This record gives sequence, structure tokens and C-alpha cells, in this order.
Amino acid sequence: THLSVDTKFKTEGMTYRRLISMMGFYPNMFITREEAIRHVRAWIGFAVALPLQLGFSTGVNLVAVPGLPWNVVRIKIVQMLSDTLKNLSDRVVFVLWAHGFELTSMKYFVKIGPERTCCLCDRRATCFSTASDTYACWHHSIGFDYVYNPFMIDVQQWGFTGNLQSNHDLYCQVHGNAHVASCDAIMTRCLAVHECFVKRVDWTIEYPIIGDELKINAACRKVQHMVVKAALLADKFPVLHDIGNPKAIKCVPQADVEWKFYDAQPCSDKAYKIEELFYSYATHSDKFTDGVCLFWNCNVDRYPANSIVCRFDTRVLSNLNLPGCDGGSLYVNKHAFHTPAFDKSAFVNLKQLPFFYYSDSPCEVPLKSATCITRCNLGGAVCRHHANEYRLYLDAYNMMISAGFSLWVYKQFDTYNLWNTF
Ligand SMILES: Cc1c(S(=O)(=O)N2CCc3[nH]ncc3C2)cc(C(=O)NCc2c(F)ccc3occc23)n1C
Ligand SMILES: Nc1ncnc2c1ncn2[C@@H]1O[C@H](CSCC[C@H](N)C(=O)O)[C@@H](O)[C@H]1O
Ligand SMILES: [Zn+2]
Ligand SMILES: [Zn+2]
Ligand SMILES: [Zn+2]
Repeated sequence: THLSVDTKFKTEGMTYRRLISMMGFYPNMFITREEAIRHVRAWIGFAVALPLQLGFSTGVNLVAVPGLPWNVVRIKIVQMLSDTLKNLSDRVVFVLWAHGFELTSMKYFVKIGPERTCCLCDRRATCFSTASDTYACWHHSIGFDYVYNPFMIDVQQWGFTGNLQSNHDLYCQVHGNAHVASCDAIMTRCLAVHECFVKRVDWTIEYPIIGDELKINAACRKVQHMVVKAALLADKFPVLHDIGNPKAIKCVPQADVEWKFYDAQPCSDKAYKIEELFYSYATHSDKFTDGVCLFWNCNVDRYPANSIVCRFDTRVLSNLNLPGCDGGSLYVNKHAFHTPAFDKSAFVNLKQLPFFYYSDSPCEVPLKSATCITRCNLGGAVCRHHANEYRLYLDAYNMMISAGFSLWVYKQFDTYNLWNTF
């Protein structure tokens, strides 16, 4: 269920019931680690540095004075949160490294109470207007001055000796402490992301559809089938090493090849078919010498020369792609996939895969393309079926590239060998 307000609160930075009274006030504003993970799209780092500097993981800094007026500050906060979260989440989770002072400040821009709905839609209310005594979601908050029923978590309560700086810098070299509140907010959210996502994928947690997930995923799998099918025809590899496949599902089930599975974290139910292995170039550059390695979004330090690779570019701006640890990003599409920083040095043994369509299937505005590898294109004019399938494939390839995925292949790959298959 929820985080019982009885639960003790480690005071080195007492219970939650006590703490809420001290702060100046949905059984609890604080939620479990498990619930925070489910609502990762809602995470906003929050820190405070007598005029107060308010800092958020969006890099925004606001100063209020008893700076700027509180009535102006509280409007800017609702606007910023509404803008950041309206397409991501139905809520906000403030991510804290709790020093005491940030919890004190919430009374000035936060209101709590029972769960309520937007005056304009069926969505849960995230904002309140003192001026009109009305409740809004993130989409309908244009006037509004108070954050309504925000959730929060203190990362210190997960058992960290040392300060924020020392623990953040253990796993991340990308966020330097320029002595301001936003930098602490950024570092704190980074640390929480490290603790919750970097170690492994949680297959059991699924995230709602918020954009083009289904089309992106369908297109990626079409391209995966085409490319691995094509490579196996072209170079006739006796064995495929599928590195980072924890479910033991072949993308080409018909393929005449020995299909070997590996993963750092194989699913229990298929572990019998999958070798536990953590691939690093430094520890396996002399291994998997036979056949071809498939790294379908298996984001290792460096790929060996005999690879087929799909990799997501962490720099891509998308509602699916959240800021991550150490130049990486957290790609939330069905599940949450922490991705290491896109680094070109990883692809040094490979080349970019060129576009093509290949079909050995039976034949059935005329198409003139060297990239349509079909029986009919070999003989002058392309058949209506293969011309149609070509256009559907080009659509899928374009969907995959715009979604931020890139394709790499062993340097000796060529479509010449696919022309020979006819
Ligand atoms: C968006 C997505 C990807 S990804 O595009 O490869 N990726 C995102 C980018 C990224 N960054 N760091 C890791 C990843 C993985 C994989 C899956 C998935 O659910 N995979 C289960 C799965 C297997 F694990 C194995 C075979 C299988 O066939 C059919 C499903 C299946 N999803 C929903
Ligand atoms: N260095 C590494 N060596 C082996 N497996 C790794 C790895 N880094 C990540 N993984 C595994 O890579 C997978 C990425 S998600 C699943 C991707 C899979 N190829 C697909 O088509 O869906 C996870 O199962 C993860 O445990
Ligand atoms: Zn609304
Ligand atoms: Zn960081
Ligand atoms: Zn044809």
C-alpha cells in the first residue's frame, strides 16, 4: 500500500507524522522507494540554500525575500512544473536530500488536502488558485499560484553515510557543484536515478503510454528482423551471440543458425537458456570470435568487430527520454532503461549500417531504387507487393531514426552478397 506516517525518519539530516506538523500542516506526502520508481516521470529534484534561494533539477533558480515576491515566486513554480510535467505525469515527486530548510519552505508554495479533480477535466488536481478557490491539473493551471498534493522522498532515508556531494560523485562525473540550490537538486535526482535504475532493468514495472511508444517499438522490431535476417543470408554465420537478451526470444525464429543468449540479468523463467555474462571489451575482446554478436540496445563500453548493434542516442529530446546519471539518460518506454552516454569511441571497430529493403518472398508510380533488393528489381521493374512493403519499411526505418536509434555493423557487411541470394 502506502508509507505509514508511523515510520521513523532518520534525523541526521521522530516519524513522518511529526515531520509534517513541523513543516506547517493521500495518507502521507512521503512515498516509498517502490512508489517513487513507478512515478519516475514525476521526479523534480528540490533543494534550498532571510531571503531563500529555491532550486530545481530543471536548472531553474528563484530567490524570494521577506530577490522576488513570494506571490510571484509561487506563480513561476506552478508554471515551470506545469510546463515540465503536463505530458509526463499526473503528479510531481520532489526528490530531496533533506537538510530541514527545504521542508520548511514548502508551506509558502504547497497546499495539501484530500485527492481532488481539475475544474476543467477528469485529471487529478496538481494546482490550486487562492484567487478563485479552484483546482487544476498541469494542463489547466494557467493562473494558478499553489502546488496541490505534491509527493516527495528523502534520498538520505535510503541509508547514505557522507554528504550529497561525496555520494553523487561516486557514480557521476558530469554534475559539478557550482555552489547553488539547482546543482544540489540536479545531483540529488541523479543519485536517486543511480540507486533506482542503473544496476538492472525491473521487468515487472511497466509505464503508461504517453507518446508514440507502440509505433516506435513496432518499427524497431521490423528493422531488427530485416537487418539480422539480411546479415545471416549475406555472411552465412554458423553462430549468433545475442548479448543482452534476458527472455531468450530470437528476432528471426526461422534462421538456420545456432542462436546463443547472454545477459547480465537473465529472467528466472528462461535462465536455463541464457548465460549470465557482463560484457566489457577489456574482459571479452578475445571472446565470441566465431559467427556474429547481436547487441540490440546492449550498451557496452566498446563493441567487437563482428557485431550488429542498435544504440539509442541519449542526447535525443523526447517525453520518453529523461535526464540520467553520468551523461546517460533514463529512456522510459514500456519499462525504464538507464542508457549510458552516447560515445562514438564505442563504434570504432564498426561502420554505420546503410539503408536497404531485402525480400526473398514471392513477387505480386514506378520505383527506381538501388536499395530495393528484390527478385523483380534485379529484372528491370519492381512488383506492386515489394514496392508497397518497401515504402512501409522506409516509413519504419525513418520512425526508428527520428526516435533516436542508430544502426552499426561489422566493416565487411555489403548488400552485394544479398544480390547473390536470388
Ligand atoms: C523500448 C524497448 C526496448 S529497446 O528499444 O531495445 N531499449 C530501449 C533503449 C535502451 N537503452 N538501454 C536499454 C534499452 C532497451 C526493449 C524493450 C523490451 O521490452 N524488450 C523485452 C524483450 C527482450 F528483452 C528480448 C526479446 C524481446 O522480444 C520482444 C520483446 C523483447 N522495450 C520495451
Ligand atoms: N554489459 C552488459 N553485458 C550484458 N548484458 C548487458 C550489459 N548491459 C546491459 N545488459 C543487458 O541488456 C539488456 C538491455 S534491455 C533488453 C534489450 C534486448 N536486446 C531487446 O531486444 O529487447 C538488459 O537485459 C541488461 O541486463
Ligand atoms: Zn485539467
Ligand atoms: Zn550527476
Ligand atoms: Zn517483387
